Amino acid sequence: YDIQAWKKQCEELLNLIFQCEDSEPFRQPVDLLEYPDYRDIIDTPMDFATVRETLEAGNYESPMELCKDVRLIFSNSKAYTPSKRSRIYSMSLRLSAFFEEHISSVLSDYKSALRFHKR
Ligand SMILES: c1ccc(Cn2ccnc2)cc1
Repeated sequence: YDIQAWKKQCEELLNLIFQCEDSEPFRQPVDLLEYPDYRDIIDTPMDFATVRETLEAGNYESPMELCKDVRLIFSNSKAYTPSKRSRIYSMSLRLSAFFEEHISSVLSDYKSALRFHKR
């Protein structure tokens, strides 16, 4: 029933993601010199360094808001890929499965703690 516990749980999960080789393409914003038409296709760029800085600034109120930005990293990968078989897209699908496996208990514990506070 700790309403604040999600923040350190999300810091530790970001640490595991940065250590994962599959996160390499997603650790910084997409480079617009490497991909000159990027912003014609992607309206809201997102990356793991931006999510980590947003958390450390105190600019997420819940783990649901963090989860929405991490899912945007993966939906941007799917929208930019030329093929469902591409290397960077295949890295995003494995990292998405790993993220979803670990975030479900963070979300459940937070929502349970808020229900207990309002009982
Ligand atoms: C597939 C999916 C996405 C991209 C763009 N991009 C490059 C690095 N991280 C994302 C390239 C190919």
